[PDB]
Amino acid sequence: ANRMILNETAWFGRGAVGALTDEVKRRGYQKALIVTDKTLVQCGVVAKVTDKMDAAGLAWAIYDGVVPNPTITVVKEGLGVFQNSGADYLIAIGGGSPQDTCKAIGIISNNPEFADVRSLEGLSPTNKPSVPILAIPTTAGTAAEVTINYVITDEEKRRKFVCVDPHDIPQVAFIDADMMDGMPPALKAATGVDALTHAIEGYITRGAWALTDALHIKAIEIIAGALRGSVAGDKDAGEEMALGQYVAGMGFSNVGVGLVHGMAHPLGAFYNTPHGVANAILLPHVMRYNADFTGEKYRDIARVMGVKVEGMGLEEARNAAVEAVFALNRDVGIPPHLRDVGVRKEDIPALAQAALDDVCTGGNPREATLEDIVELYHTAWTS
Amino acid sequence: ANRMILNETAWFGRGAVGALTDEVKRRGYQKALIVTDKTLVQCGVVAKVTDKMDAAGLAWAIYDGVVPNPTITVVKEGLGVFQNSGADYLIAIGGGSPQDTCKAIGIISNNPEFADVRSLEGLSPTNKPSVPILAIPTTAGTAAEVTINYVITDEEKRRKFVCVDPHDIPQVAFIDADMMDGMPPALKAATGVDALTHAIEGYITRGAWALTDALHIKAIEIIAGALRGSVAGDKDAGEEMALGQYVAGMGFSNVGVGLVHGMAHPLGAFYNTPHGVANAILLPHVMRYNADFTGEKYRDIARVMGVKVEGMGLEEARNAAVEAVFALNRDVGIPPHLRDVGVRKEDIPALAQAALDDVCTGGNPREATLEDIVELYHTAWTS
Ligand SMILES: NC(=O)C1=CN([C@@H]2O[C@H](COP(=O)(O)OP(=O)(O)OC[C@H]3O[C@@H](n4cnc5c(N)ncnc54)[C@H](O)[C@@H]3O)[C@@H](O)[C@H]2O)C=CC1
Ligand SMILES: NC(=O)C1=CN([C@@H]2O[C@H](COP(=O)(O)OP(=O)(O)OC[C@H]3O[C@@H](n4cnc5c(N)ncnc54)[C@H](O)[C@@H]3O)[C@@H](O)[C@H]2O)C=CC1
Ligand SMILES: [Fe+3]
Ligand SMILES: [Fe+3]
Repeated sequence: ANRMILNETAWFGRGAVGALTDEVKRRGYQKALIVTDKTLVQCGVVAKVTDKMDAAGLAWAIYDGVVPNPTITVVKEGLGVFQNSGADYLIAIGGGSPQDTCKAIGIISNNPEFADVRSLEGLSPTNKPSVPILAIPTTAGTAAEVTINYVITDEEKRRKFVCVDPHDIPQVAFIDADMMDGMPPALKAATGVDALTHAIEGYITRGAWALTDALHIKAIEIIAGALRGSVAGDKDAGEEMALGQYVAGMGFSNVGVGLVHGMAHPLGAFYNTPHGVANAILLPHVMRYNADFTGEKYRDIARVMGVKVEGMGLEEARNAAVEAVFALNRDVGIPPHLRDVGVRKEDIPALAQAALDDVCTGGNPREATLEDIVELYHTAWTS
Repeated sequence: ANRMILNETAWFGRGAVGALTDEVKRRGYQKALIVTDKTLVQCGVVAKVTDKMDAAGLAWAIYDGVVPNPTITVVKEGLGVFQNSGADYLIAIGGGSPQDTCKAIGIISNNPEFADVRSLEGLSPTNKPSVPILAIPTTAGTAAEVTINYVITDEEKRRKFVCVDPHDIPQVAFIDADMMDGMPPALKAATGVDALTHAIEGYITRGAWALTDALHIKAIEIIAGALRGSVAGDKDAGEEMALGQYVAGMGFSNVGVGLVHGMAHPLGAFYNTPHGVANAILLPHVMRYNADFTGEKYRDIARVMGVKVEGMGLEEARNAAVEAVFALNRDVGIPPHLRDVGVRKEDIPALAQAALDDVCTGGNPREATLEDIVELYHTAWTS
């Protein structure tokens, strides 16, 4: 039997954050800790929420120390602020980095045996639910608002570790493209192909079943249809991307992903490479490696990505699916090689071993050897 | 902005009730009240749950007084049992009738100013969440396990009233076809076409949007694909039906239905007509009425029900959707006319006023008049 964890409540559309003050009053919460980053404060995205809270007379404090690929140190800093704030709930404003930091703070506040942070890795044996979290994404992006995962960087051990825990699921998600419009086009592109990686890896993962298949192929269709338009600055395409990224999460949270995520995590740990850019570069290479273990699923992918599949045999449709991803990466200006974003040739053996050991790698439909991964890194390295 | 309420936790597949004892221990609950009907106790369906609970040492009491189209009296009697039981949670075992009774008991128990039951009608102004509900459907299905609605019969006033409350959402749904195999074929047929009615009405409802459209069209594809096989007693078809009826609820709970539900409720109240039979008989007649107000949606319906729409103009595709529902109804042995199920011609004026005043009617893509509804009851009445 298959489990699904989802948000009990989610609001979708431009103006969705408009529902937040009423959700807070109905729940009877007294004071928020807002978990975010300095950029979101600096650009006025956090004010879009706090101005509404002030108008409704709701108490809040703020922690804005979150950095990309958030570290054990960032979690402990935000824990200290939460525990000294007297807040009874959390509001996560931002991408994967603040949302994952917020999940770690909420879990530890109600489960103090785990306050060292690294002991949360894997299926966290938590006794108690998280401090309640209201989750507000600002990237079109990670679906952290709907997943049971969070990823923290262990700086001492040079590794990203995955914490999987139904106790961390947000009580409410607010998916509001008004919070996302300020993303630079390069960030829309990187978070957009991250969402596409989620959708494609989830579609072909080993745990895949009828319900996740239906969410994944819809997510692929929405994202492939909208990403070029959203990068270009189309307001409607931005609204489509906000939904697409979420629908992908509803699936992959519950069944898993594969080798793209497994290979992208070590790049994050070694070089602080943005998650989206690493995923985007690796995706078409990993799809080519997986092609023969995906049944007819690349023909569905090719179709929803606008390839004419009427005539094509399955082998041509598989190759056309991979070429559709190459062409999308080109079109939204993702760098084509790992060397371009600060990877070292010398590191690939260590990267390959960290990828083989990464939990995400287990979901890959083709059994990955150390030797295959080494070769996959070399292929994405350069011409 | 559009809201979605869903189950936070759901288990799917034959054996899913296997997960119940672990879920209870992790939540720390001390004592269940099981809400069910005498048929489900007698047939050994409730024993599929209680034998696992007895083996794990989990305490339970039972209220088995639920009747089809549950009444104010069934709610008040169940409430009395829950209060005297010392139970701290509810397990709903059955179709829409016990699941709707269980929602009512759980709400009133934590919001005792509603113990009259009548005052719950509409958007219930409840301050507290329901007593925690674990929901186990035995039909395929009303999707009551994942909706925020419950329907009670007021005997004194000869009317079914709809209670809509996010506070009533079950904490866990267990969707296990092993709990549904014992349905007689005629019960599989009627609850199956009720699920189809949910999916088709939800697909074309005024409030419809991108996410509910994706859920509803997948539900129609699954249900139209499986129902004949399930009624005929195919094991896999039964498992597909369990999933399809649920996916239908994920959508229609959040956006609404239409005139089929509006015209079915008064038949329930006047004659105690089974909900699924009334919907099955009315569905194709209301689809024919609505056809011009559904854009290209009947082409999608016709395609996923196995009609070859490639050549067809829109008028042939719309007719093809209607005829495919008439054909499914005949194939699974649903009676074609309301006269066959105990409706009286004399009552049609009173039924039509009840239907026009029903909350579900407001969702219909075509604005219904009293005269249009009278004409629709006559058309479904006889040859
Ligand atoms: N929880 C899960 O299941 C998953 C976790 N992740 C994690 O999420 C992280 C990546 O998160 P992302 O959302 O890609 O980025 P991020 O949260 O790391 O932010 C990247 C940068 O964009 C800025 N930014 C974000 N929204 C902005 C906006 N609206 N306008 C202007 N600037 C904005 C941020 O301040 C930051 O400098 C990684 O640590 C990754 O491992 C990724 C996917 C799955
Ligand atoms: N809450 C909601 O969103 C919705 C509410 N409803 C309500 O649900 C009710 C209809 O519920 P249904 O599930 O159609 O029927 P039901 O729960 O009224 O059951 C009909 C009969 O079938 C029997 N039965 C149930 N499961 C069985 C099994 N596995 N084996 C043998 N017999 C079995 C029951 O004992 C009963 O005698 C109506 O009151 C309707 O208004 C219907 C749809 C949506
Ligand atoms: Fe990712
Ligand atoms: Fe119904």
